[PDB]
Parts: sequence; structure tokens; C-alpha cells
Amino acid sequence: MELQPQFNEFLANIRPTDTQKEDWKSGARTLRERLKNFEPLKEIVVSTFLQGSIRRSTAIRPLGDKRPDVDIVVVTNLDHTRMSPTDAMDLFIPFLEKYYPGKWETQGRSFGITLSYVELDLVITAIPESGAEKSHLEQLYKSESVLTVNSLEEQTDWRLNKSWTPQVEDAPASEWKAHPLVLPDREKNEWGRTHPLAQIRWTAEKNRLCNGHYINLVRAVKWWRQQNSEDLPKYPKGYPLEHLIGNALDNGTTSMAQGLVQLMDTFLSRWAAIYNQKSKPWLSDHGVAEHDVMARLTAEDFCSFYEGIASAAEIARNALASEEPQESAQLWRQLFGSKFPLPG
Ligand SMILES: Nc1ncnc2c1ncn2[C@H]1CC[C@@H](COP(=O)(O)OP(=O)(O)OP(=O)(O)O)O1
Ligand SMILES: [Mg+2]
Ligand SMILES: [Mg+2]
Repeated sequence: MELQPQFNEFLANIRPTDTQKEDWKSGARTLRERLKNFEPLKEIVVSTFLQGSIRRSTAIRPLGDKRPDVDIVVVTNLDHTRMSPTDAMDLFIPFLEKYYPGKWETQGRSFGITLSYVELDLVITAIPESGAEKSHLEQLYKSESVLTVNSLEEQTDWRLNKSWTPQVEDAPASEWKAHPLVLPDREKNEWGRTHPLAQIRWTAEKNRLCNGHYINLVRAVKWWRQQNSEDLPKYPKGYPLEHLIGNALDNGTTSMAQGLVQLMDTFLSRWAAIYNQKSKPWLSDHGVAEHDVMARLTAEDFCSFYEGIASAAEIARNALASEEPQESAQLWRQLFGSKFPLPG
């Protein structure tokens, strides 16, 4: 059976709690307020916005000592042709030392800030364009849709459009699709391209095309992976796993049970050839098509993950096909564990 109310309860159990959500919002709000009011940075900071699975509503509850993550993108007007990625990032060290002394560390492409209730990631970016195109892009990045403090599931009317306010549609692709930001890579010492706004937009659109089920299916698959982590490779996880899920899921999803079985079956058939080749697929990033989201995933890890999905899919199919509530819920619980409730 589909057991829609049981899936609803399961999803309530695996979302970040209200306390964690408030902690995410508070940490991000305080960081962005401090940046906005910091005088030595006012001439270079164009705007800031939220990226991360919490912003996209694809994150699961942290367990144990783990805390929610906020990924903050700082959009600057620095000239990436004349300033090194290291110097661009170094411009932000007095801010961190003033407000988060002893709690921040330099990472490859970002700064990490560790508080007791939240982890913050500060990504410095620059706009490669110039002139009128740069001004149009900056007006996009200063809009309400980019500055929003809300997660994706909290505002279904959100669109990537400078006219949106909390029905407009996404702006035309010609205005943003070929306009990634650049971001430092200190380990490579070069500016790379990144397009978080395109990823967020794609996620929101896919969730609409799937009747709100996409982000919940991402959460469910992440929970399944966590509950079966000793039987699975460590990778894929996080965003590459989300991306695989969004690739496998068809538009038009009508229920969690149906969508799970469909995306697992499609995953298994679509990648059967590459699995038998003992290879891994290329999947282009939304926004930067030249980038392989699976670049760091090994073929061995992909093939192990694929076998994990094949095993899970047999259970999921029998769970969906079962005509008895208790048997169906027991099969679903074999996938997801005790957070999936038995029907009363
Ligand atoms: N392989 C990849 N390809 C393209 N973009 C990527 C990427 N990995 C990350 N990004 C982009 C997407 C947003 C940004 C931060 O990604 P996090 O590593 O924080 O992954 P998040 O989705 O937040 O999952 P979490 O593990 O945190 O639950 O970098
Ligand atoms: Mg994250
Ligand atoms: Mg698809």
C-alpha cells in the first residue's frame, strides 16, 4: 500500500526539528546582518544569500552532536582577473576575527564557522560580467527572491525573478543560465565557476512538477542511506546523492511510495549499462553544464551504491504492492527503520 499518512508522519520525524530550523535561521540572520553593517566591506559586498540542503529543504534531521549547516554565499564585485582567489578570501579575515574569533577556519573554497548550535559556511564569490550585464545581474542578486530567508518548502510561490515578492514565473533562461559566479579554489589556486541560483531554481521547479514530493523523496532516500550506512559506500552522499535522485525521479509524482519505486526502478534501468561496465555516469551540474556532479565519485563507490539500490528496490516494490497495511508498513520499516510508523 502507499500508506500516505504514515509517510507524512515519517517525514515529520526526519525533517530538522523546529529548534534546529530556528537555529539555522538565527545563525544565518546574524551573520548576514553583521556582514551588511561591516564598514570595511561595504564597497565590495553586493549581497548574500542562502545555499545548502536546508535552504533547498532536502536536509534530514542531524543526529547526535551534529548541528544544522548554513551555507552563506557572499556576492562581491571583485575583479577575478586581477585579484587572486586567496587575496579575495583574505579580504574577509578581519570580519571573522572581529565577530567569530577562534571559531572560524579556512577551507578549500570557503570559511567554516563552528558555533554550538549551528555550523556556518561562508563562500566568497565574484561576478565575472561587467557593465550593463553586471548591473542586471546585481539587480537579480539584490532581489527578494535571492535574499530570501525562507526555505524552499516554506514558500512554494518562490521563483528566480527579481520581480518576485513573498503569479510570476522564473525569469527567462537567457538572463541567468549562462551567468555563473566564480569562486575561489585555494587548493587549485584558481577561480572556478559555480551557479547555486540555478541549482535552487531547478530544485524548486522539479518539486512543483512532482507535486511537492521531490524534496521529501530526497529526504527519504537520505534517511535510508543513513539507516543502512554500514551496507553502503560513504559516497555518494549530500548533493551528489540529491542530484542522482532528482535525475532518476520522473515528473508528475503522485505519492511517496509510487515515487520511490519509480525513481529506484529508473535508476536501476538507466544505469544498468554503466554498472555492467563497472563505470560511473557523468551528470552535468544545473547551471554549469561543463561540470560533472559525480567528478569525485569513484566507479567502485557508484557500483556499490547501485547494488544497494537494487536490494532496496526489491523491498520497496513488495511494500508498494502489498494489500495489507501491517505487512506494507513492515516492509517500509525494513527500508527506513523505526521512524516509519506502523498504522494504528
Ligand atoms: N559535487 C557537486 N557538484 C556541484 N555542486 C555541488 C557539489 N557539492 C556541493 N555542491 C554545491 C551545492 C551547494 C553548495 C554546498 O553543498 P554541500 O556540500 O553543503 O551539500 P548540501 O547539498 O548542502 O548537502 P549536505 O551534505 O550539506 O546535507 O555546494
Ligand atoms: Mg550543506
Ligand atoms: Mg528524471
